[PDB]
Amino acid sequence: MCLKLNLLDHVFANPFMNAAGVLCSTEEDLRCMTASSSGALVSKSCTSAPRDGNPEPRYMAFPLGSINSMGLPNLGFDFYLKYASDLHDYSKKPLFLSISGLSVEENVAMVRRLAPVAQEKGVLLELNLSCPNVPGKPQVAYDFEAMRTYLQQVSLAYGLPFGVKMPPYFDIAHFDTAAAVLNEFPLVKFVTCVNSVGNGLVIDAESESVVIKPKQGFGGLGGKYILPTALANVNAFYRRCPDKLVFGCGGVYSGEDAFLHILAGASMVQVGTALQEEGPGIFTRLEDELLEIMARKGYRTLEEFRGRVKTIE
Amino acid sequence: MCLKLNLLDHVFANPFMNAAGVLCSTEEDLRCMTASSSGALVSKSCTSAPRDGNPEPRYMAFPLGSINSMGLPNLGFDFYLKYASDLHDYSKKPLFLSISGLSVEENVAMVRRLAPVAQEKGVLLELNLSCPNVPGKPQVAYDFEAMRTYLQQVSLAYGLPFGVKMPPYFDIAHFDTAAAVLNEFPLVKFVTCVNSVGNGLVIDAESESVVIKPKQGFGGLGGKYILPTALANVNAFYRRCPDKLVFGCGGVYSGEDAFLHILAGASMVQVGTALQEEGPGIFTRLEDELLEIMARKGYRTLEEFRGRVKTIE
Ligand SMILES: Cc1cc2nc3c(=O)[nH]c(=O)nc-3n(C[C@H](O)[C@H](O)[C@H](O)COP(=O)(O)O)c2cc1C
Ligand SMILES: Cc1cc2nc3c(=O)[nH]c(=O)nc-3n(C[C@H](O)[C@H](O)[C@H](O)COP(=O)(O)O)c2cc1C
Ligand SMILES: O=C(O)c1[nH]c(=O)[nH]c(=O)c1CCc1cccc(Cl)c1
Ligand SMILES: O=C(O)c1[nH]c(=O)[nH]c(=O)c1CCc1cccc(Cl)c1
Repeated sequence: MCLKLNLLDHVFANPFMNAAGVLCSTEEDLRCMTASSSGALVSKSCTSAPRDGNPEPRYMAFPLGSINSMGLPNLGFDFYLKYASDLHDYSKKPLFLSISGLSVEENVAMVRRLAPVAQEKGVLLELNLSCPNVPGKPQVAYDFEAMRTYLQQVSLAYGLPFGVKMPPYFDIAHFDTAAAVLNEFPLVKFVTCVNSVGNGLVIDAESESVVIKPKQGFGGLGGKYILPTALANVNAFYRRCPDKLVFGCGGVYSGEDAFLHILAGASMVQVGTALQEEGPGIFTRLEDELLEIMARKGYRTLEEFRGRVKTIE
Repeated sequence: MCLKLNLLDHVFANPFMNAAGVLCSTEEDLRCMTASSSGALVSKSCTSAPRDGNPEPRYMAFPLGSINSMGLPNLGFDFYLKYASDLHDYSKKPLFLSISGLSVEENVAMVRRLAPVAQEKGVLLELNLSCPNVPGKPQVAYDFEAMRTYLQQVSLAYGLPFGVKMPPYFDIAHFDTAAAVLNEFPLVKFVTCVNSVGNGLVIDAESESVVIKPKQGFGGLGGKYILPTALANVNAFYRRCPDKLVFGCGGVYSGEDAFLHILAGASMVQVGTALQEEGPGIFTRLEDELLEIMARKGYRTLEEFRGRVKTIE
């Protein structure tokens, strides 16, 4: 019994990977994720130029999850591209590269350069549709016309199958509109649901203070807080995008959590907060625990139950 | 050292009250809330006509919170207006009446008839804007033009101070726009943040099934899941609406949780899920717990620390 699967013309030993931004910023990080038992890895969302990010403290974790306002610190696109083209050992597992330019033109410039490497080496693109706040306009994935422009421009520039990292939605009309946008683009072959739940606020009762420095303490939430939100977004897009894969992210700490994401529709399962907190050991645990639940249920494959969450009649 | 507040021309023994929908649908429920140690109570959001609501199961609770798609079951406006006009004992505590018409005209019809009772008896209106409008459009408060129309029409029809119940927002642009809309309406004297986090999905691993019947298992989340989201919305509206009160709702299980809401800016503090699960005894516990945190810190009144959350550097 093994968890190997095939997606996007690649073979995966198991459905687990890191979530973008966690354990994936530096060469050291990417080597550590490669050496882990994860089925794949994704690089830190990048910009054309390197970024320092926001002042520290910018990430904190707690028993129920995490809050962050990192500010997109990254080593820049040239580094990640080099890692993809020269350094990654593809014999060990697939690599996804996350891009998050601050305008459409920046995304286009990056993807034009990634394309040949994607062709030659098989690196996969995850386009992050979330960015630092600009006063006066919403995040791109929350502005449907902007989203359509980004996907039109990236599709043209890139020309090859890619995926999109989505923020959570909370309204059924929004799910319908967003999915319809995504389904206009045949090159969008996977959708990753979800990014952090935006602009939460954690306060420490003893100090009477917020816990992160940027944005007056406001930052995205991950971990246990967000599992039902994540499951709902996975399932909503799984139902609406039958010609795409859905990758689940949010609130995975256990094989059971992964099992729920898969039941909701997830093909790959990404781990953020829990990986940040436990380290890359977590992947062997998650695999063991998912296999144990499959065995207790009599499931031999992921396909037997992916998307098969039951509704009440 | 005391929990007393004086706001909206009423006196409150303490800041605690039920959240709309919990322990407030029937005369029995309102009598129970009145007999409790809470500082106030709110009646179940109503429509002009009585509603049975959605099929059961439609609420479920778990260690980290709750999910619901109740479908607005209620006894109809005339019953809650009779309770306000004829049955409530205002010498025990203040009463809020929540309305949640399914169109602007239904809201207008109710408020026109509420107004004389509000003027004579002092019942306070909470208008629910985290509510459906046209199916396939977002809920009212996620549609800023609709929201503006509702507030214009209700301000004209009612002509007295009222408050609004808001869904959570997740994007700074939304906080900015929503607050700006609210600030167009001088009669909006309080803003209650937040309603449930919309369209989550809880799945039970053993049965491989969603846990509520309506909407294929999708429903609004309350409880421990949503505290940091609640705190963020309280503080965001507190900062942006300096001429209004903010009432906090979401994730209150303890005096400490309430202290965080108040630090964020809350005047009143509403209790949903935890009240549903524990019952009205919770209010003595929350009062004792909040008084003990105040004693330890040397605070004598709520105003000493309301809105006084600290930011970093
Ligand atoms: C420290 C930190 C940095 C992150 N950076 C990014 C990023 O660069 N790109 C991205 O798509 N998401 C990023 N995220 C979001 C995560 O990929 C993931 O969507 C989110 O944390 C929810 O998953 P979780 O509940 O497992 O943490 C970041 C998350 C954290 C905690
Ligand atoms: C069973 C149930 C019914 C509710 N009905 C309403 C309602 O009629 N009107 C409304 O404004 N909010 C309603 N809500 C939302 C709550 O008032 C509250 O905003 C939400 O549950 C978050 O608070 P909590 O974390 O304390 O549960 C309901 C919540 C629950 C759990
Ligand atoms: O680097 C980040 O702060 C980050 N954190 C996340 O949880 N998700 C992300 O996608 C990112 C990068 C993009 C981004 C999104 C929103 C705010 C900021 Cl400061 C940065
Ligand atoms: O009665 C409800 O489902 C409900 N539940 C909540 O958590 N908050 C609410 O504001 C309400 C009432 C509004 C509402 C929400 C969803 C469907 C319908 Cl028909 C009406």
